[PDB]
Amino acid sequence: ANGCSDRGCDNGTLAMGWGSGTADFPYLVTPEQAIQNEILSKGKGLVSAVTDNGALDQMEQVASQASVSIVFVNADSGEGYICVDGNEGDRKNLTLWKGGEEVIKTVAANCNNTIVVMHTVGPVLIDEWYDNPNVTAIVWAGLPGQESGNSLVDVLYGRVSPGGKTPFTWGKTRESYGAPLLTKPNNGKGAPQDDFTEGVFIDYRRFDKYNETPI
Amino acid sequence: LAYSPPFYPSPWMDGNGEWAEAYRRAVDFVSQLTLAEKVNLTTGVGWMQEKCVGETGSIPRLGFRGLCLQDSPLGVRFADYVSAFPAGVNVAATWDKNLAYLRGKAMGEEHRGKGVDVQLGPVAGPLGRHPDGGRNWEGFSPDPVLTGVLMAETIKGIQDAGVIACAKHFIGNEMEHFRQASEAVGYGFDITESVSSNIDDKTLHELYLWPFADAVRAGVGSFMCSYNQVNNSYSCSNSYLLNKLLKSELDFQGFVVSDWGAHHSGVGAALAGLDMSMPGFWGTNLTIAVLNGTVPEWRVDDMAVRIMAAFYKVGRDRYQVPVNFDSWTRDEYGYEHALVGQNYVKVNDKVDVRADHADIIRQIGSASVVLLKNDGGLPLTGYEKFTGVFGEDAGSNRWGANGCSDRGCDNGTLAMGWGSGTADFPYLVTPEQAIQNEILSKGKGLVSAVTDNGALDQMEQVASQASVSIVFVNADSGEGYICVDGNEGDRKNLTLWKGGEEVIKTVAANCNNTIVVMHTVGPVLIDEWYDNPNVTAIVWAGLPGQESGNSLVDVLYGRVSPGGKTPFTWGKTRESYGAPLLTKPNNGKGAPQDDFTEGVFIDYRRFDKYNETPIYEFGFGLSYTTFEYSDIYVQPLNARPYTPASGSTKAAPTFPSGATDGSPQPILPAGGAPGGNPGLYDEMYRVSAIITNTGNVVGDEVPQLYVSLGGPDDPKVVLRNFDRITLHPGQQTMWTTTLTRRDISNWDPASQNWVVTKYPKTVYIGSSSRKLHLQAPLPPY
Amino acid sequence: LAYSPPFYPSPWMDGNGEWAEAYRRAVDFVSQLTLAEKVNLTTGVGWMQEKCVGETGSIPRLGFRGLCLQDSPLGVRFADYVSAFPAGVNVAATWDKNLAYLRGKAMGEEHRGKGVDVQLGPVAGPLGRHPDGGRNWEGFSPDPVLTGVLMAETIKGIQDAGVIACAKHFIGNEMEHFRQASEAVGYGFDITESVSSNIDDKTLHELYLWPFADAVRAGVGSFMCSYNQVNNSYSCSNSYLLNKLLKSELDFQGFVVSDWGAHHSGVGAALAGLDMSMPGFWGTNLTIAVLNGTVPEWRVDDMAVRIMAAFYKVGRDRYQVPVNFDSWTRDEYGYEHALVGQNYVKVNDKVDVRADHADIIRQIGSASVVLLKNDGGLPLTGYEKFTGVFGEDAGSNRWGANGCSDRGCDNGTLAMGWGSGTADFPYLVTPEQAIQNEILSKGKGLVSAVTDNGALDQMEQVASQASVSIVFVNADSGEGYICVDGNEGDRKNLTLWKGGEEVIKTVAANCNNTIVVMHTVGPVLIDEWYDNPNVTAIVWAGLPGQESGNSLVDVLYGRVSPGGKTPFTWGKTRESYGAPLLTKPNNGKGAPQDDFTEGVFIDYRRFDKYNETPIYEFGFGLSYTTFEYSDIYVQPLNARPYTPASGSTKAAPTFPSGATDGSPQPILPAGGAPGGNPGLYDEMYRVSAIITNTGNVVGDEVPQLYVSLGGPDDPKVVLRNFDRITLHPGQQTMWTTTLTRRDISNWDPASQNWVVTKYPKTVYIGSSSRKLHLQAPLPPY
Ligand SMILES: OC[C@H]1NC[C@H](O)[C@@H](O)[C@@H]1O
Ligand SMILES: OC[C@H]1NC[C@H](O)[C@@H](O)[C@@H]1O
Ligand SMILES: [Mg+2]
Ligand SMILES: [Mg+2]
Ligand SMILES: [Mg+2]
Ligand SMILES: [Mg+2]
Ligand SMILES: [Mg+2]
Repeated sequence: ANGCSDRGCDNGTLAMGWGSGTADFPYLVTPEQAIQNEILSKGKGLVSAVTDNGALDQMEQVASQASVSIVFVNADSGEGYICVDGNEGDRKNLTLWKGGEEVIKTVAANCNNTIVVMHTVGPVLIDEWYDNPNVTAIVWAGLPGQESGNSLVDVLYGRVSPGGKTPFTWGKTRESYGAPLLTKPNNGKGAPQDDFTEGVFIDYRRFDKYNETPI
Repeated sequence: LAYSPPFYPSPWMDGNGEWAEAYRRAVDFVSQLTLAEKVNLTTGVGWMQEKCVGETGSIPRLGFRGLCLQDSPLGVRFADYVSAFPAGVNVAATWDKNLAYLRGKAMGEEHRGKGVDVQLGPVAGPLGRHPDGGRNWEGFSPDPVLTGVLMAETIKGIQDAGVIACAKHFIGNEMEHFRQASEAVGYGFDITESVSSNIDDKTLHELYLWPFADAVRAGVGSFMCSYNQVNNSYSCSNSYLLNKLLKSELDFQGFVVSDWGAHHSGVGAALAGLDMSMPGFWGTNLTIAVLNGTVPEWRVDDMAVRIMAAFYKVGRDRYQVPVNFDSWTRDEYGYEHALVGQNYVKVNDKVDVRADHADIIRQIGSASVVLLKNDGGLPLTGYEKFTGVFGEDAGSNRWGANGCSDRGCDNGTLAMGWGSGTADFPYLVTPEQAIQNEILSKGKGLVSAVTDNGALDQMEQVASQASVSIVFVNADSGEGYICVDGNEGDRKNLTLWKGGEEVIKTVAANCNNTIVVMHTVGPVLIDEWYDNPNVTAIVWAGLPGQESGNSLVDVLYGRVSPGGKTPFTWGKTRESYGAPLLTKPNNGKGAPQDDFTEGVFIDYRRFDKYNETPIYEFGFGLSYTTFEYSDIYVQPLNARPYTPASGSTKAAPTFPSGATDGSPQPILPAGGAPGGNPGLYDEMYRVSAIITNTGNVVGDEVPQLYVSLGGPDDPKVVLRNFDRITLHPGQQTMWTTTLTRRDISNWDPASQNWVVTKYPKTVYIGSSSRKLHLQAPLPPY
Repeated sequence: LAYSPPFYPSPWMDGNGEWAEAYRRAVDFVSQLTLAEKVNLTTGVGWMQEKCVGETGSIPRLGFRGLCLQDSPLGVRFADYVSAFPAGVNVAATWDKNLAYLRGKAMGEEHRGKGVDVQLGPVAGPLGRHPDGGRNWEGFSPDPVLTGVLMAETIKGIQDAGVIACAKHFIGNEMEHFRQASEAVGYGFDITESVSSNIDDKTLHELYLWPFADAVRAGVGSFMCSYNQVNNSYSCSNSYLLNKLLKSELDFQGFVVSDWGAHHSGVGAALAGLDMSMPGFWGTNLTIAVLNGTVPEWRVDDMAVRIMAAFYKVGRDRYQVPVNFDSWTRDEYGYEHALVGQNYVKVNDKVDVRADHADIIRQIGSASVVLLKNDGGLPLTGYEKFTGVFGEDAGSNRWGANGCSDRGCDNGTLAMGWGSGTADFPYLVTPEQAIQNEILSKGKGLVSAVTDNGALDQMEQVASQASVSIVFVNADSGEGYICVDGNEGDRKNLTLWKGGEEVIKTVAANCNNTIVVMHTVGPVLIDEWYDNPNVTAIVWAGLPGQESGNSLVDVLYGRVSPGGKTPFTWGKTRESYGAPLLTKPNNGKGAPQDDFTEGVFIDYRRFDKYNETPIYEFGFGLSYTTFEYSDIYVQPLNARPYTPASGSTKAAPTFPSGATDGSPQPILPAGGAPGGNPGLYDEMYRVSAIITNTGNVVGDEVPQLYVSLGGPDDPKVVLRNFDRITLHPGQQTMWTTTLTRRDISNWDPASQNWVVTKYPKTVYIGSSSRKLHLQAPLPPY
């Protein structure tokens, strides 16, 4: 759980971003673990976890047999002194990491009761899959800390009704958000200038002003 | 070239004793059949042509469907909503007859619930000649008695549940190399024939054949003849093997089925003792050979009656339901060809047969853990401040528990070997999972799992902070048609997989309270770390099936005192075991020759003979309590003198010299009933000793009785009986068993019988093959 | 369902004209044989039983060994000390009859030197219906004329070298998906029969059959019938296909062999036109069928004499030497079973047959380069200050040039596709190697090679500093028994492999003089980068064989001006091509149905019909110089009127309704001679034009003659002729060809003959399918 210094990787379940804004896990309950504990303490149905986003064949064959498919995807970011996968602190895009989008599409193509769980540091572009009819539910779970799997299953299995609201907008495009990120110097060797030209119009204020409909 | 003499005619059933009812009904059935219908029972339908791994032809005129033959020895293969049981080697490590029986019953239940008629197991061949033999883990133990006893219990469990068991593989299939020429060609070898296991008559009787005798006497319905040759005759057309040893001496009443595509002499195989050809030409030729008198009618009558006797013996007439799953797809529906066009039919009903079988699987898991070392490491409490979990073998198969087909990989925790001897997991509880649950339900200390064997920096980091480090390592193997990491079924070495030894050393250098759990199919060379003072405990846990993690923690955290004993030897070197694997053909393009020159001296017998000291001897295991042995007592029973069997068989009924002879035949001196001349099972001595729990916790001991037969060529000791016994602190018990005539005899090739030699015999009772606490002479009479 | 009518009896040889001497000698030989000896010629000895990919039985009484049949279309497969030639698709890109011929001769020389009797090639099926068909690269072009001409030249080359050639696969094997049931099952599909290519009579005649007619007429000794069905009858037992189309209409005189395990109705296949069964179990069944009269004597006789006729036609009697290599091992010696014991025999002589064939392989490599774009990028000088080389496709196969079995991987530079259509490299010169050699022998500027497609930082690093950046990308495919990266033979998409597109974009972002080199088995979608202004040149180089890097740099550095033309279309989308690949069974468990509904409208014909603009049109390619077309002229030749063939065969000699009829048969009106009614090849018009090099360097131009047949359902244009012509600066030539009656005809199903329709025809001469510079009417007469 603490195998990457300052959490500077995206290995396994994402429960914390990277950099100084971190702490060590005393332990980390994964979704895999909590879901298996749930099943095996109740109906004791079948349960298998394919946790390699490259094993698409296995996902097809397990998903075809499933009453329900619970898909996990993430996107990470952190402090600028750490770079992961070409993300220099800031995110180089709003894609799901490690081919998460392909995981969703594969599973959804084989199971008409697919649940998508998103552990992301912020919004990702979901236009391509959110309206898939085979995706019967979608949750965002963020960075839940040490109890991730347990906190999640409490909701998924109905002990707690979900009552969170997204504290940022989910847009169709990166352009929807305006405010492009300055990634190349614009004042020679001197201080770059990030001009806050949009004023108070960030996030939903921007969407509202340009009458753009969020997802 | 070593030679297999002919033996004809192929003996017909007696249907005496426990087989009488079944024979009577088989006869009434076969009497009604055409020749074509009888032949159908003997003929497989074709590879993947129906639902089961093999099916016979049907008899629709009588509303009799073809038999369903399905793998495996540890579960229902190629099926959904089934359980994954511990491997046979785990069963051997329990030394527990009752558990073996109950595992059989539960497996039988699952097969029955799916519509299976024949479960293709259990396994006593391979026995375990080679520590690196790929399929040993499917069986039990290199020891013939341990294997034979648990084989028998397993069979009774399966058949009591209403399914035909199939003792396999008969015989001499002690390695995967060169088992089948086509397979060896796939590996770049140029041979046209399977290897020949060259086994002398004495060695056969006293080692490899022994557990099959137990199988026969346990009432097993079928046998499977092996892919390899024995003395340069393929098992499945080896008249000496099948007609003499199996069907005369051991008086087997059931049917012999071929291994799948096991080469045989077609119609000649039938005359040599084969009853059923799998998987499926033989149909037509058998019909023709009967019609022209090449095969006599009584032979085919006998083939059909054996098959149907097996069917009735286990109550298939009562317990049969439609085959409700498909081996070759998990789809619910599928197209099938019809007389006109096609139909779209139900092919999988997804019938859940698991019942409560997770309990017996957890229990056998716990009972099969062997405590090899404990200098104050175990048990744990669950209140440890910081628990470190280490090794890929702790973690998940990232492709899903069934993500490797036929389990043909070593991803995550190893709970099952590869090949036909498999079943799909309904789920898999990993050690990582079970250990975290244990901590988080108790003291809730720190716990971290580093499950990448390359992440050595992290293991140091974590181990150096841990109150306890629990390290997981494995070694895998399986059937020859699958190669993993250059292990062509057979293991290419006795090393821990994936740098496991490095994981152990790294962790132990950083944590002075290191616990090592080995999930191995067999022995590995541990000389370099077992004696590390920082390794405070070592367990072997084998291949535990679906409840691996849970079964383990029950032992590690002290709910169950470990009571398993190692069913094979842990030597210092590969050379210690002798019997090197033949991995290069030695007969040009012909059948390689694997000569069994060591005789009966495999595993512990070899170590004892050559005075090599094991790291951990056969039969060794520790407990969380202590036991004391006292007061051995030997009572001679004055059994009746042995009488060689004599007289005649009946004439062959209807419902190569001698092959068509249906006249009465002479009984062999060592035959005369299923399992051999009944005088062999006469009790000669009663032997007693007192076992006392001298420790502070309830625990199981496995007392062991060994015999020294006393000759220059005899092993110093051979196991002859054992039991598993629960004792409360301070409680004592008298362990009483008997030695049969067979138990104290040697095979005499000249007289073709078991003899009690004039060499003085000693009996020993102890806690392992080397810890022989008690002894007494066996006084002759 | 689509249906294939019966056509019986199976036509027997005429041995007229060019075949008379071969027929005479075959008769003399077959006259001497027993029936068993005749059947031996027709029967393969079994998979991997002897030395060659296939062998017939022998006739030792006359010292006649079994024939040796050996892959591949581009070299001697499974052999040492041989050359690896460029693939067929490269030959197609040359548009060079002469080069096609010389490649045939060289391959033929090599086969000959090894003792091969039959080279299993070349390929005109797959023709190329699907851009994603896995085996298209083994053939030539989706265009029937281009393929037919070069097919014929290749055949003449092989056979002129004293080896029998084999036109395959006949017919309709346009994809790998579902070609064989067992293979489909291996991929997890549930079917029991091969896909059926459903092709109407007109489409067959005007598209798929056409090149095969060319092969017949070129004197090809053998045909191989395909795995798939045609109109729901397997090619190898399809009487319409073999008896009617091949052996009557096209009057083929040679022998038909099956693809390896290509399914047929056993003895009924022989009646349907099959002559030879590979690889092998029908020998005794054919013998019996002849004895009981189900197969006439004249049929088995005709089978034997066709095989021997092919043998004598290419002069096997003069050129045969013992088979001096082994397909299944590189060992010098090996064991063989004998009447008793074994013989140790020589199995490989390591006969070096490469001669000087590296020269032609280099030359064809260079001639098959197609320059698709050039805005001042090429040629290079070798005096560039800094050359960057980018992409794994520039580098070495790290497992060795032959490190992937049957080239079944995409390691390093792609010079050959995968499957049976392969041969071993004696060496492989990579682009990395050749470019460094070029720089270091000339200007000795800087040069670096980043051959890891994941190393994007380094590519940016180096590309930023480069004078020129040379980027290498590939896309691979092959035979269906091999899957690479989810491509089950056929390509799962038309993307560049291993992120080639990202390499291109990364490099072009940092270097404004980026050259892209594509080694692809067929088209890929390049819409996103081809028009990038930083990409100053684009070349397709295909699968160049052993001299890849050398042949390439010869062009890039201006020693050879590129003159290749793309032999297929480069479209904007996959949908552009129509004819989507069937990758999902559509007839339940039965034969999938592949309907060729687009008719003759494949590749450029489709694009033309829908008025869709390709990125690069069929027949397009640039030069380092410019060419000018002028002054077309059409000369009517006033040919004799077309006469339907009439009269009757002779009766079948000896040495299903109609299947046993040996009586004189009527000649089909479109038959009469090998390749069709001779009147079909009468010259109708002579068409000529002046070509001039108007630039500053020597170059090759490929002028092309297209015809508009003028009907409402005719393609706007079809290729009818072409040549490759070297012109120095300011050099002119008169290019003159003739149009045959076939060239201006349509197939008429009602009359079963080629007809010249009344619609006005127009002839075009141009530099591509879309660059039709000159045109003229074809005056009716
Ligand atoms: O899968 C059927 C059969 N195949 C071959 C194996 O040797 C045998 O154990 C198994 O039962
Ligand atoms: O290798 C033999 C044979 N196998 C099957 C292929 O389709 C054919 O092209 C090849 O010649
Ligand atoms: Mg089926
Ligand atoms: Mg008997
Ligand atoms: Mg050979
Ligand atoms: Mg003719
Ligand atoms: Mg197709």
